[PDB]
Amino acid sequence: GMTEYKLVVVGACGVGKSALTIQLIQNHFVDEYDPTIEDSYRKQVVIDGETCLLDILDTAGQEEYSAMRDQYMRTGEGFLCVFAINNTKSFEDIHHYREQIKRVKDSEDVPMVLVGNKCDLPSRTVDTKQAQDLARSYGIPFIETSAKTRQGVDDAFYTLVREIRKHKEK
Ligand SMILES: CC(=O)NCCOP(=O)(O)OP(=O)(O)OC[C@H]1O[C@@H](n2cnc3c(=O)[nH]c(N)nc32)[C@H](O)[C@@H]1O
Ligand SMILES: [Mg+2]
Repeated sequence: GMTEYKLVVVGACGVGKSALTIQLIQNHFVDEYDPTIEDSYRKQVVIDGETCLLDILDTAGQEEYSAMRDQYMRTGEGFLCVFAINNTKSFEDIHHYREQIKRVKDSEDVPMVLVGNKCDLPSRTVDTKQAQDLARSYGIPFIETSAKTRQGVDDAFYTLVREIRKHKEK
């Protein structure tokens, strides 16, 4: 089978986790996606000449059982840590997702990319420099995206795969 990358999109409710994923897979922007739905999507793509499969979990926070959260974190190879540039709280929540994933996987080296979504909106509470400082402290890539205009969407997901590849080669 071709190589599969198991990706997990995390972040506060409403940041655009679903919108980003759907834009990547289905190439359209969704105005309204039920905030309570958590499904996974698969798509064959070509990244740097490699034909591969992206298996993407679009999370929705709480689970029936917390064991289910622990399961997807352990199974996940890479994580998109998404906040919205007009939601300071979502940016502050990133600390908690970072910590929780490393905790579950019991690892200090977990492939992650920081994603500042909704960058199409003029309304902004989180400056690019603030997110850059955070990503610097984590030693991960930071990318601003818009699920609406598709700006940066492929870059976020593909960078995360490249991060996973760097991790694996060790
Ligand atoms: C609790 C939990 O975590 N459950 C998942 C539900 O939350 P999530 O999936 O993170 O959020 P969900 O993709 O639905 O999106 C929220 C709103 O923002 C709009 N939106 C998304 N991306 C963009 C965007 O890039 N720009 C703009 N302008 N608006 C956007 C979008 O339509 C929608 O109304
Ligand atoms: Mg959603």
